[PDB]
Amino acid sequence: LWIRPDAPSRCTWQLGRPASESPHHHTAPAKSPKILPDILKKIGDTPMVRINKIGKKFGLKCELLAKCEFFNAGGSVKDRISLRMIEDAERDGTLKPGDTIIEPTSGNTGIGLALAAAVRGYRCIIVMPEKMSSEKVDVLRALGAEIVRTPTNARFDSPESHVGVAWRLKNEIPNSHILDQYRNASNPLAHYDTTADEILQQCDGKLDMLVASVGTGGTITGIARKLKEKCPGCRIIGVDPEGSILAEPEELNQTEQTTYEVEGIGYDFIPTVLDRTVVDKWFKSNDEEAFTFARMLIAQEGLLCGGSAGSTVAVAVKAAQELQEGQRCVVILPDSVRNYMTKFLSDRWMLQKGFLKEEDLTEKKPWWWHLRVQELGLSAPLTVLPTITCGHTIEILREKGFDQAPVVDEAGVILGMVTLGNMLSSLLAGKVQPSDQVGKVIYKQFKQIRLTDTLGRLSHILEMDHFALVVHEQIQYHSTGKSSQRQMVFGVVTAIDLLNFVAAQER
Amino acid sequence: LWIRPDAPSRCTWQLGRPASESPHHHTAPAKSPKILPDILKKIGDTPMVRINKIGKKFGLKCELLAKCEFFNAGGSVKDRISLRMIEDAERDGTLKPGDTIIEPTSGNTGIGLALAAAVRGYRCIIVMPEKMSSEKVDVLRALGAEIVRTPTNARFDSPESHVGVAWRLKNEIPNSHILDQYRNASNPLAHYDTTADEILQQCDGKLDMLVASVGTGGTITGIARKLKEKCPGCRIIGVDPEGSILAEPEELNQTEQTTYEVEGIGYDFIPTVLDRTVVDKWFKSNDEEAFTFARMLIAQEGLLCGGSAGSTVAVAVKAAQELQEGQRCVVILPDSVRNYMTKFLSDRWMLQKGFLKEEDLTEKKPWWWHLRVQELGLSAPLTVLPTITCGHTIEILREKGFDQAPVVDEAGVILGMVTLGNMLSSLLAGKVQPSDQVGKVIYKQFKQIRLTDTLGRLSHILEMDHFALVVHEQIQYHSTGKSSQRQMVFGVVTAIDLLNFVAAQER
Amino acid sequence: VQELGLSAPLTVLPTITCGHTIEILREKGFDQAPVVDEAGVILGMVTLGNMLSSLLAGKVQPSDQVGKVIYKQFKQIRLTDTLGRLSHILEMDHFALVVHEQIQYHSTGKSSQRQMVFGVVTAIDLLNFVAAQER
Ligand code: HEM
Ligand code: HEM
Repeated sequence: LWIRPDAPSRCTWQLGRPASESPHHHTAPAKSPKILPDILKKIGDTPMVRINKIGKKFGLKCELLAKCEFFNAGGSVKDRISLRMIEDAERDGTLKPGDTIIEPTSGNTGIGLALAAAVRGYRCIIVMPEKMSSEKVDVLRALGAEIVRTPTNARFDSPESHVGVAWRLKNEIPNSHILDQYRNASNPLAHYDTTADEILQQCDGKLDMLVASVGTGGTITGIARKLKEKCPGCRIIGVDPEGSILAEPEELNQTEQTTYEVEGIGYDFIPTVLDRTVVDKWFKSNDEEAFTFARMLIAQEGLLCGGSAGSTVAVAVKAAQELQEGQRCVVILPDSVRNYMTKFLSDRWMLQKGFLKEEDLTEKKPWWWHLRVQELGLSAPLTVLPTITCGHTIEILREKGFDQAPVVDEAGVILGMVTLGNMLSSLLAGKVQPSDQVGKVIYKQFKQIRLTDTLGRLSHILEMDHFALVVHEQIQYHSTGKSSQRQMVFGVVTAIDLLNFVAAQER
Repeated sequence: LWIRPDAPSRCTWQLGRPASESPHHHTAPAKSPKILPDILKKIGDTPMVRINKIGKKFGLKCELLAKCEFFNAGGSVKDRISLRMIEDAERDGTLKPGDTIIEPTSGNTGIGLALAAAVRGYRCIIVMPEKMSSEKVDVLRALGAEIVRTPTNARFDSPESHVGVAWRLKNEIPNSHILDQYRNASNPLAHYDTTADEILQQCDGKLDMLVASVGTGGTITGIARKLKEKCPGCRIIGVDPEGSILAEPEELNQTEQTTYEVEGIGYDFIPTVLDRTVVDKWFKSNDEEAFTFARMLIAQEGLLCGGSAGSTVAVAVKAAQELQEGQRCVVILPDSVRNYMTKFLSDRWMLQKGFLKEEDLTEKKPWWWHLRVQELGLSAPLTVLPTITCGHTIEILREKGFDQAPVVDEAGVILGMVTLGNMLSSLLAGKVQPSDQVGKVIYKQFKQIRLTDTLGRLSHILEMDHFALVVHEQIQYHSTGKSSQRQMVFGVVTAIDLLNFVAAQER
Repeated sequence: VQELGLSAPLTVLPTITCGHTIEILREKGFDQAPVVDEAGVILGMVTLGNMLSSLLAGKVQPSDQVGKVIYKQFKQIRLTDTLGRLSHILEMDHFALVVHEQIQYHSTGKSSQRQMVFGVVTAIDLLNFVAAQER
């Protein structure tokens, strides 16, 4: 009954066969009109950007180009196959309006299918593994699609693998269809018809090597078939995270870990679509290099690309050592950074997973990084109760030369801070009467810091708040059964003060 | 010393003067090369996408078009002005390579300038209000630009306002510059040269209205001036959140709530560049309608646009009531959803801020939404210790006629679950010998639910973790001084079971 | 019976003193909790009002173990059971305990069994639920 995604390929295609033999309905690239009826037409025509600093930093003689595929409507390279599959299913008459579309996907195809369904009125149900980032979950909830999850490490053929769950859902809900991104020939055909033509028509029909990451296999197979038909000189390479078994020869695969952090690439089975015969070499990519290269891309070229692009460029910097001056290398950057905001893009998560060690984070920072906050000339002699009137603060502050003072209640609980200039400006604008209490103008937000913490911690705090209050806390005991506690402000500090201290010490 | 951003516009332009009199250097649009030398060339030529459902939902007779400006390199409509400002500063010789740029901005221009500096090699410092989302902070930190925050409720001319802290930092650090997105003539000129010529050329100049939220004021000034010079018949409509003083006549600004949730529009001072003589009408727009319309856009059209897009469509659905069939309207959607992933896109945050009300949420849900999970046929007759061997489980589950069983240690702490078919697949794959323990193949993650919760809570849980275990707690006491607690897995519920129950009840 | 408002958040050992139950039930808002041994065997029920009445009568002392006041006998029911079966059970005994049964295997040769209590129900609760549904 159930048809597996691991079935051997049944296509009769082989290199050199004339295009007339195709039983598939090829579509020539469509000319996007001046105004396009639906957002779905903004798929394709993506730009190719030459990398400038990664090439030199790692001894690349050749010109290195990146096919930025993450500027599509849904922000992924999985927006071509979704649209193409929907188009083919509608043209073949299988899909009627109002039907239910179930798709087992690693998120990226899910967003594309949900977008297409929302535009065209279909109901969409998405099944994706557990490890997918929560940003995809949020975007799918917003797009109105219904989500179902499956365990991280369930084997592909198990009753509760994402493919299996999708199958049983399709066999349970009435009038539903699984487009089956793994087996549907429209998947590789989408790239073979649109992506390959654009790649060859931008670089103008010549290129030495192509580097690509392999998930469902359409990305690489669809491009490679057209390239070998039209430009055989290209060396097709594939990337695959350490843990998945796509790569050949089997020796490359020998490792035990099965769960890897990079999302969207690598599988525990060989997809039906993937045509490994048109792949001339393979490399295995770990996670540390993938995330480091993603961060390096973001920070040195402005390409807001995800981790899979990091793996792609990390493999490219190795494979492309073979090339020489005048040669051209291409990388496919699948998806946008949007889906990884809480992941590697965040330093906290990187340290938590250990992909970046503390020495790597600290060794490059300026000289003053390890100085304690104690080294600053912090001082705040006076504090004002929140009930004091505006004019009282104006006179009391300008009489003593100060222009800002912490606000603390009699109990010692800090409420915020007040700046003389702000009160003066408000009075000039009439937003507060001189008799009005400071509670109306006090800044109610700030961050609390301690003496022992380094200036690096202070700088990482000031990126979130303006006023950092150096404070202290004292526990006051009575009998070991009756106790009390109190705290107090030392002196305000801001980016201005820290920068002035750095300038003074360094000069 | 300090030049205020509210200084009156010294420009001599008035509607009708020939452009040849302009003292500014105009740059005509041109076709970028087939491969972009660097990412920044992928700015402009963004698509105009027709709006289908939102227009009819409120009975708008006219055809409604949108200018999706969130496909720029930085994902915003503030990558045009950043590039233009950098280009003009370089052309006039003010900025030398290696100089430091400091810019007070509402994030979006911050991201654009940080990207430009990262690509072209400048040290960049961004000053932004404290209230802006941490998504922009993360994207900036990844790009390497330093960040400084300011209190949200500080008056524009106070010492610690962003436009003030920027000035103080500029006076402090040597060889530093402020491009001043507020005063600089490049800001409006960018849109006047690129955006307007794109708009009036895409739709062939036959448009009747335009809507564009107002921040710095360039967005509307630069487009309205060119539209009136080319096609004065088109009305120009601004927008502004309640609590800002940009709208005229003054009576529209009469409201008392200062802070507002929408990010990046509306200011407590009139920007020098904001040419209010070319704004034919004004509206206000609170936060509730802004976010509601943003969510409606995402769900019903697929335009992954941010809050300001909602604040603009909420006004366009009012103003466009005056048009009739045949006429055309244009809206300007500033930024992408990428900046608000944890904000309005999150239902929890919307409910917390009160923009969503439980009635509007539940009234859309199906009938079974409010039923208790207690109504399901949940059950869990057996369980196993983690030490049991794989073969023992394989035989015992088939003996008892089940397929999955909770795994709980003797102390009652639940470890996870395990399923028959997954063990069979593991045995076939050799990952476990029959003598091996189930600790290898257990699904080590799940979410805990209680009998009282409604099926809506269960459906929200199932979007994150596959297995929802219906646990129960009994606290066992001995003398009111010694206490003990334990829990057990009454039943296991998954999306499949929920759908089965729904179908059975419905049929 | 799975559709009733059954519940039983906490329970006590029979060895707990009468005063301890007296204080705990009012402390946490309950009036009757199951009495269960350390191994999980259900002995019976105890009620706050009955403890108070017996203390007033002088038949027990606050230091006395609740084992004296427990309602040592009852009948047992399961979720699948219909309300009709619950009514038939209540015709013979006051307390009907909704309980659970589980088997915790170790090697498919070695096995152990344990049980716990869902909640309590009486004619009062049954009639209250009937009225609440009828209205
Ligand atoms: C150019 C001449 C081609 C011929 C003669 C050919 C032949 C066929 C035929 C007859 C089938 C149907 C098999 C079935 O229904 O069981 C098929 C399916 C398929 N074709 Fe082609 N094809 C051609 C081009 C292509 C191209 C260009 C691609 C991709 C770039 C492609 C990928 C596929 C895939 C993935 C399937 C589905 C295999 C499966 O479902 O197991 N084919 N092909
Ligand atoms: C006939 C065409 C124009 C003329 C004669 C003209 C004239 C001028 C002059 C003389 C200045 C310098 C003012 C000063 O230094 O104080 C100026 C600045 C400026 N112009 Fe124009 N301009 C023209 C077109 C435009 C256009 C097309 C735009 C925008 C789309 C524009 C917006 C501005 C702005 C924002 C400033 C800066 C004002 C300030 O910073 O205070 N002008 N213009």
